[PDB]
Amino acid sequence: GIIPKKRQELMKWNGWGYNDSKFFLNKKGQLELTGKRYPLSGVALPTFKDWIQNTFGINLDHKTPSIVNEDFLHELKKTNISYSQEADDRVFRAHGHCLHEIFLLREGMFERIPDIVLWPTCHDDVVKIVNLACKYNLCIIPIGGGTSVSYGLMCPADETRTIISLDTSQMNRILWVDENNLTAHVEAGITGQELERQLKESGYCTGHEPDSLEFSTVGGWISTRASGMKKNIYGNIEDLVVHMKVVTPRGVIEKSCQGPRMSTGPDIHHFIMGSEGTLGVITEATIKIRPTPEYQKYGSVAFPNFEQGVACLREIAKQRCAPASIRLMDNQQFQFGHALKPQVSSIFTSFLDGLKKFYITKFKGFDPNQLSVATLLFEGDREKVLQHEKQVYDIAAKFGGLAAGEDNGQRGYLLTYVIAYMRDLGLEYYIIGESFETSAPWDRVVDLCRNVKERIRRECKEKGVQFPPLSTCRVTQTYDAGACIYFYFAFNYRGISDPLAVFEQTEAAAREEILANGGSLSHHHGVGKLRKQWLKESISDVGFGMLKSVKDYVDPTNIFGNRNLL
Amino acid sequence: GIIPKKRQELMKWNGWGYNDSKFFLNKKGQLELTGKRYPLSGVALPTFKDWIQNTFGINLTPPSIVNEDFLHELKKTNISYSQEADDRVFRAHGHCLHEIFLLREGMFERIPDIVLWPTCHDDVVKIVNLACKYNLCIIPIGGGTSVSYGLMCPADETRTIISLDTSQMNRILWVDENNLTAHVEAGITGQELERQLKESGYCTGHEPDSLEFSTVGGWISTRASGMKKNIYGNIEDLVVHMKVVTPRGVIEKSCQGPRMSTGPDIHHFIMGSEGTLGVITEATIKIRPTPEYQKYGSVAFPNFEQGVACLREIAKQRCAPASIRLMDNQQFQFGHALKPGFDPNQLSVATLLFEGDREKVLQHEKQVYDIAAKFGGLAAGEDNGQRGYLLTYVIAYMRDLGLEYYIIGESFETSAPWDRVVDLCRNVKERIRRECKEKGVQFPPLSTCRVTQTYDAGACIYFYFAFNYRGISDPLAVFEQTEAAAREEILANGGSLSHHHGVGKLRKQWLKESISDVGFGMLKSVKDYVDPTNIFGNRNLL
Ligand SMILES: Cc1cc2nc3c(=O)[nH]c(=O)nc-3n(C[C@H](O)[C@H](O)[C@H](O)COP(=O)(O)OP(=O)(O)OC[C@H]3O[C@@H](n4cnc5c(N)ncnc54)[C@H](O)[C@@H]3O)c2cc1C
Ligand SMILES: Cc1cc2nc3c(=O)[nH]c(=O)nc-3n(C[C@H](O)[C@H](O)[C@H](O)COP(=O)(O)OP(=O)(O)OC[C@H]3O[C@@H](n4cnc5c(N)ncnc54)[C@H](O)[C@@H]3O)c2cc1C
Ligand SMILES: C[C@@H](CC(=O)NCc1ccc2[nH]c(=O)[nH]c2c1)c1ccccc1F
Ligand SMILES: C[C@@H](CC(=O)NCc1ccc2[nH]c(=O)[nH]c2c1)c1ccccc1F
Repeated sequence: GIIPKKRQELMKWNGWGYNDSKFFLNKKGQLELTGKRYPLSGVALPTFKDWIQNTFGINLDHKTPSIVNEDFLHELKKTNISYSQEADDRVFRAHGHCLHEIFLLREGMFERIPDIVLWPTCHDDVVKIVNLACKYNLCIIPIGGGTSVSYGLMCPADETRTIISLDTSQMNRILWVDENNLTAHVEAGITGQELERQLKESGYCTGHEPDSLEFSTVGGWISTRASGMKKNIYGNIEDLVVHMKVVTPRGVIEKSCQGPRMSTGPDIHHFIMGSEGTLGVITEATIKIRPTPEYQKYGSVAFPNFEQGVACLREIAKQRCAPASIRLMDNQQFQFGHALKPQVSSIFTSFLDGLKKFYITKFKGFDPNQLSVATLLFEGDREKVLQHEKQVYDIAAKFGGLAAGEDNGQRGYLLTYVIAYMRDLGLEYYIIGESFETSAPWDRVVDLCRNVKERIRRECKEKGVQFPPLSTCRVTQTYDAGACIYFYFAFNYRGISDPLAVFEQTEAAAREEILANGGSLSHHHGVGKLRKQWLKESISDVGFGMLKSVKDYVDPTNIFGNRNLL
Repeated sequence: GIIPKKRQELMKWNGWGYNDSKFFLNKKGQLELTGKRYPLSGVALPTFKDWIQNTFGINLTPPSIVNEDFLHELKKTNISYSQEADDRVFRAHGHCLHEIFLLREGMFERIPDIVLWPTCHDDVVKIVNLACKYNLCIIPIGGGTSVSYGLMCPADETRTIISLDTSQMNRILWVDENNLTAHVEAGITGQELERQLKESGYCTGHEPDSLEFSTVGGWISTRASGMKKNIYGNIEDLVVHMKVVTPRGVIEKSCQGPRMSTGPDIHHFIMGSEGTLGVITEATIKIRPTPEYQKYGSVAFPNFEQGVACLREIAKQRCAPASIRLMDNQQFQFGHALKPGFDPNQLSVATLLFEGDREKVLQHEKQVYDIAAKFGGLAAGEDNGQRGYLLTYVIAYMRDLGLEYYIIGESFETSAPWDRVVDLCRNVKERIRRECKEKGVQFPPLSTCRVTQTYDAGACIYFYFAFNYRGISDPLAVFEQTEAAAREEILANGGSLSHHHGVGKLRKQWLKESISDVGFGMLKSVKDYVDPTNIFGNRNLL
């Protein structure tokens, strides 16, 4: 679970995830995932090829130096801090996981990359590096897991200083577990996977489960205001983090006491949370923990349509009895999920006809090209969980909801960690895309989803895309005041002059549409360098200027020079 | 429900609360509260005189300095204002003991020069532009309930001080039943906000003990906590949007998404800012349907320690009801005295308030008493539960009672991790006794605590300290000293500087240790950007 220093040894140098895990055609011409990492790994998906071909109209056969100061260098040796000027170590840490970046990793090259990589192993190391960076006028860009989807890691082209990629992966210990107060103090480089694993050996968990938890780190979560799948029980990162230590050019930031709630002026933890590497390195953090849940239970519910589903989720929110996780997928995602089942279709009956017949006895009177499905996960004490399950199934019944089986439920949940591997699959077959998200008030969700989807159609048609894009959404989180809506956008770029440009423009147009329908700039992805142009409008000129005042104070010479946010 | 401009029409000029409400000796020589405003108004308290006796051993104006070019321009706005002494003196203080003395017995070194009463966001915008133009100081005031010297005019401040009174800026602007939010002007009081919302079937459930007078804007500025925070949250959970007038301009996010990732959260730059940055003029607050049913409860424990463990367990299982409070023996005996085997001197008591749907309430109630039985806890009745919660809003009236019989005191609070709670309570208590004997207090002071909020990582501990000062040379200086010492003992035993009261000017000397030098400095950089000429010059925090 520890990220090794030469990452490409275990991880794909040119896309998401582990080397051992990729989609391939098996000996029977069926898509399948290699390796044994996931429960879907090594499982034939016989209907997946057909769903891809139907959805995108492709056949699926035809395919696609280090400038550094010597005095600094000499001083860095005294430290014993491990470092590297190797091109592959630098290029690996020159990007996150936005589409354009993955393309420059593949057929091309980055304009700017880190000049050198350092691997601090403790808070004190980080202090020395930041001291050295003051002394030699270095730029620093921290990296944890490298999972940013906001251009949060890209080196600005015109940065002339020596860029240090300050890799926190080796700074990864649980320093203490306080069982009395239910907190764990950890180093910021620990990955979510490794954090839960170790805590579990003591009987504990954080329950903070973002989809990137295999590689995303405690310090990255804090930096980007990360959200996890089980936020309803455990909180998002701002509810979970109770203390932190941050190294800035101006000094260390750390509160004295760990009183559970304070009134001592504006809460400085929130100046840092969401700071996106522009202020310093978060080195250690104290995070709330919980007894590992005794029992988990999956479920799923089908509704006549998306609108009915949304209203049910709204009512669940209203009664404040959301489960650990509830997600409502639109019809396309329901069909996609059907397209991963193991039943082998006759080549003479369409996708849609097997679907209709499959759900004819099961979902009566439901239109199969209109229906939507909520997946559900419950956890806690068995007796509590089962009580709560009945409560939730009884509310959903009032919106036309029909219980669709724990199997759909469990399936949706496992699939979450494998979806990110589909980009690479898509890329080999001229299919590009990206996920994006917003949060919106309850009263805007249905119109927002509908208009955002239709904006994507219109803009793809107008730019020359030959087939109507995949354009699907789901509701991933509920709150009192609204919801997180999460979208996928994908298309075949065959015929297109400049496919990245077209993706670019269409993703911007979507964001315009989102905001115009009362949605937020971001729910959890952050701003990075992707959404800077809307920031001022979203937080106000004065709010923007207050962010700048904190930045100019703690980092006056702009050492933490990723240029995210401002 | 609206506070009148001449507040002394309705509220005591020299102390807490309403003119119609004061404790007195009734026709049978029993203490009782005047008026009909509270459920204990007009209810005789036969045993409270005995308690006071056993416990304390007693038997029972400067001119308005203001520029005329400013004043000439104020008249064009039609914003209501006063330079009258009694309007300025009412707004020169909140509710710390030394303030209550200068108010009664003498005078404040400095008071506001003019009181303005804006009615809306645009009025406030004009006030702030006028203050930029004529170089004035603004100290916002809402309910005047600060117990941190957050309202005190600094003595050496020689600019005209405007008391910017928000009480006429007090309507609900809209209630969004789809999103369950309520967008309000920031001067609305808690009582008036809950009254209006209840006509629609809704509540915020935010219930500070000061709710009759304290305001949405005050709450946000002080990071206020309320009695049913377990269900509804504290103010930082409740607020979804705000509009703020600073000298640099208006702070306002441009969308009501429930949760964002758009950098460091700017609401938290203003929440807790204590009137040092601008005026909070409007706020959106989460609302909920009014709960259907409420029930009180109480549990007796063999000692305080068992009590604390039980509440730790209840927190651990995340099954706290609306309110749960644990009282030490001395507060348990105080309650017993105020009605209309197990060791007597050690036995402690938790009061409970459950609310929501009737059948859910009863299941919850069973779960809680079950958890409690494991720590020796015995159900001790609902009447008990109720009396404690009724008392909540009368205790503030006991100050002015006490001051008639040479008894002075104050309450104070901290938050602390679970495993510091028991020792912090014992040590803080003992530290007060020690300080009181060393300073010449005839009788051992009243020194009680209770645990008032529980959380994942710990609890809120609320203390009362009171003593008879008959015979003491400088009894305010002794109290001041003994308060300061109990805060040192709090900080030394793992406690925070403040759970909810805040910092103002009373706890300023400890802030830098608490938040670190770089933290402090971050706050100063925000202040200097937003308010470069320090128009918001109350000098709280920094
Ligand atoms: C497949 C996939 C799934 C995802 N799922 C989710 C999800 O469910 N929820 C969610 O919120 N996000 C998700 N993300 C986005 C991303 O994982 C988060 O933003 C995450 O919090 C970043 O973690 P990281 O450790 O990879 O940070 P990195 O990507 O390494 O860095 C992100 C930012 O923080 C800075 N930074 C990193 N570490 C530190 C530190 N210690 N101190 C200061 N600054 C630092 C960097 O400079 C950069 O600006 C996902 C991304 C991918 C690619
Ligand atoms: C009897 C009693 C009981 C109390 N109970 C509680 C309790 O249960 N929980 C709790 O948290 N606190 C409590 N307090 C403390 C106090 O009531 C709170 O801090 C409250 O939030 C202050 O509200 P207010 O409207 O009275 O503010 P004020 O006392 O008017 O002002 C407090 C500070 O806020 C500033 N301010 C006021 N309004 C604005 C505005 N619109 N914009 C900018 N700044 C502004 C002022 O300058 C001052 O610095 C209590 C106080 C008393 C006397
Ligand atoms: C899964 C997405 C590509 C993508 O957006 N990857 C990054 C990613 C994956 C899963 C996530 N879950 C998130 O909350 N943010 C995420 C970000 C995708 C893959 C192939 C085609 C289209 C497409 F949108
Ligand atoms: C009740 C207090 C006086 C006091 O502290 N009033 C202010 C106050 C009242 C109730 C509160 N509830 C709070 O949470 N903070 C509070 C602050 C008191 C009165 C007489 C003698 C002693 C004494 F401590």
